[PDB]
Amino acid sequence: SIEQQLTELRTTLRHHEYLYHVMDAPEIPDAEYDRLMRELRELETKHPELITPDSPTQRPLAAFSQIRHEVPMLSLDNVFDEESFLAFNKRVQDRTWCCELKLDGLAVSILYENGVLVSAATRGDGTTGEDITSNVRTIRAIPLKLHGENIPARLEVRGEVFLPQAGFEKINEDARRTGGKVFANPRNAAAGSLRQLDPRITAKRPLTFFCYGVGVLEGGELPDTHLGRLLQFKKWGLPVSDRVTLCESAEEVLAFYHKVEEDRPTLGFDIDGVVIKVNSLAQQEQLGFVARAPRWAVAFKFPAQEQMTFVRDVEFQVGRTGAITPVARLEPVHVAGVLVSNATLHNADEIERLGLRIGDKVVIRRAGDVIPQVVNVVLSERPEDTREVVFPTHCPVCGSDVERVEGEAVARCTGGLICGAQRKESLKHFVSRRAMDVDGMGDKIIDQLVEKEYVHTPADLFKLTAGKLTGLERMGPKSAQNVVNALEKAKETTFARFLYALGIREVGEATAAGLAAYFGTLEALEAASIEELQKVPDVGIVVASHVHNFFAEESNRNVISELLAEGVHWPAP
DNA sequence: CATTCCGATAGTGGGGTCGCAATTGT
DNA sequence: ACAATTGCGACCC
DNA sequence: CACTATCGGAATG
Ligand SMILES: NC(=O)c1cc2cc(Br)c(C(F)(F)F)nc2nc1N
Ligand SMILES: [Zn+2]
Repeated sequence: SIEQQLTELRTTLRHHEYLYHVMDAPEIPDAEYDRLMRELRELETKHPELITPDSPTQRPLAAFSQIRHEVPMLSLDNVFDEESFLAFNKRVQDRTWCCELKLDGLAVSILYENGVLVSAATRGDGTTGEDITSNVRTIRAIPLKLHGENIPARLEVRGEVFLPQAGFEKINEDARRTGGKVFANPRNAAAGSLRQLDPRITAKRPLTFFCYGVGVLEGGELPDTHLGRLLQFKKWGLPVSDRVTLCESAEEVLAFYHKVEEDRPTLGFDIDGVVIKVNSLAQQEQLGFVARAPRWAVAFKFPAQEQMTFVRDVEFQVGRTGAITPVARLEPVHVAGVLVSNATLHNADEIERLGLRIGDKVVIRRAGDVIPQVVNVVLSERPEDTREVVFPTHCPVCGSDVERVEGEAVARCTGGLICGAQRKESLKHFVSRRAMDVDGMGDKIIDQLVEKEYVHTPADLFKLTAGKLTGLERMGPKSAQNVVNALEKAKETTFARFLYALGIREVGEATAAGLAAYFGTLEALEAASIEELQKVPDVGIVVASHVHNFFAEESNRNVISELLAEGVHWPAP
C-alpha cells in the first residue's frame, strides 16, 4: 500500500537522524539515507496529497549515494578541423544542424516528476552516477519546480553545470582573503563544488546551468525537433543558451564555429568547442550510438593553447599486456589552467618521429583542452648537453626480454606471469570501474598485495580478511573492513563485466559485451571453436584466436573456476 | 579478386577536488 | 584523548 | 579525459 510505503520510508529516515543526533556523529555515514530521501521524494510527488508537514522532505550531512540512468549519458566524438567536420557530415548523409556552445563544466542529469525536481546525478560510467541532488538544489538557475503546460509525468533534463569567470574569480578572492584553498580553473572548480558533502558550501559557489538534452521522458507533448524541445524547456523556466542556432548546411556550421571562436573572450564563461547535432529526433534514432558516443553529434574543438617546457627524463612504464609505454617527465609548466608535469610519448616510433632527446625543449598543449601531448621538439633551442632516449631491451621491472613483432609498433615485456608490473596492472584492471568495480582497491594497496605476495590471481582478492589487510602501509581497521565489504558486494557482476575483467587480449569492454550477448553463457563461450567465434559481429581471426587460446590453457580455466568458487556470479540469461 | 581505406575499439597515457580514514600533532 | 593534517582513491574533465 | 595502433569489414579499381 502507498500509506504503508510512505511510513516505512519516513521511519527509517527518522531512525537515521536519531542515530545521528545520539552519537553526535559528524554525518549520517550510510548511503541508504540519501537513497531513501530520493525514494520518498519520488513517492510523495507521485502522491502529493499524502505529504505530511513534518515529513523528512519538508525539513545532517550524509554520505553520497548513486543513481542509475536507464538512458545512458555518453560522450561526444571530437572533430578538430573543417575537413574532419566535412567527413562527419558525409558519414551522416551516407547512413538540419542544431549548433550549440560546448560549455566547459560537468554533465548533470536532473529528473523532474510531475514538474517537481526529484534527483540530480553526475555521468559516472554512463549507467550509474553519483547522487548530487542536495548540491544541485542550491543552484539558483535550476528551478525546484517547472511551470506551464504539458509538463511530462517524467522528464530528465540533461545539461552542463559550470562556474562563470566572475564567480570563479569571486571564490578565489574569498580563498585569498581567508587563507582558503585557491582553485586552478573554472572547469575543475565546478566539479569539486558539486561534490561537496555539505550543500551549504556548494551554495556559496555561483554555479549556473544550461540545458542541452533529455534523458527519460514519459508523457507531455514535446516536438520531434531538438531545438524545439530546448525552446519548450525555456517556456518551463529552465536556462537555455541564447546562442543555440539552426544551420542548414555544413558551410553555415563552419561560419558558426568561426563566429563562436571570435566571440570566445566575451562570453563570460569557458567553453571547449561547439557541439553540432542532427536536429531531428527521428534522424537521431536512425543514426544510433557507437559504444562510447552518438553518431549524430560531434564536438567541434578549437585549437589547443601551446606552451614550452623541457623534458627532464623519459621513463618506460609496463602495462598489463606487457606493453612498454614511454612517458616524458617535463619541467612543470602551466597550460590552460592546470600544471603539466608529464605526457605520454606513445612508442619508440613516435620518439623517433619527434627526434626527442632528454634535455630537449618541447612545445606542449592540452590535447582537446584536456590531456598533455608533446607536439614537437624545438631543435634550435636544443642544449649542448642532451641524452639519447634508449628504449628498454629488458623489462625495467622484472628483467625479461622485450620483444617487438615485425611491422608492429608496441614492444612488450615477455615475462608474462613472472612480471610484477604485469601482475599489478592486471589486478588494477580486474578491479576497475567498468570491470569488477571494487571501491578502494587502488595502485598502492595493489602494489603491496603483490609485493608482499599475498595475491597471485584474482580469486585471491576474495580470500583476504580484514586482519590480513589492517597490517598494510596506510591501511587500518576501518579501511580494511571497507575493502572486505567492497570485495563482497562486487561478487554480483554481469557476464560482460566478468569477461572484460579477465583481460583477454583484444577483448575489451565492447567486445566483451559482444561475446556475452552472442554466447549467452560461459560454457557456450568456452566450447566455441575459432570458427563459431568468427560469427560474432566484429570478431575476426585475431579476436577469435585470443579468445580460443585463452580458454584453452588450464591455468586460465582455473583462475575462473576459482573466482566462481569464491562466489562471483551473474544472472542466468 | 587484391588492395587500400575507414569506422570503431583496445590499451595505453594526465590533472584537479574532495571524502574518508591513517597518521602526525597538541 | 581528540584535533589537525594528509595519503589514497573515487570521480570530474 | 585524448591519442592512435590495431582490428574487422567496407570501399576501391
Ligand atoms: N558540454 C556541452 O555543453 C554539451 C554537451 C553535450 C553532451 C552530449 Br552526450 C550531447 C548529446 F547531444 F549527445 F546529448 N550534447 C551536448 N550538448 C552540449 N551543448
Ligand atoms: Zn616485466
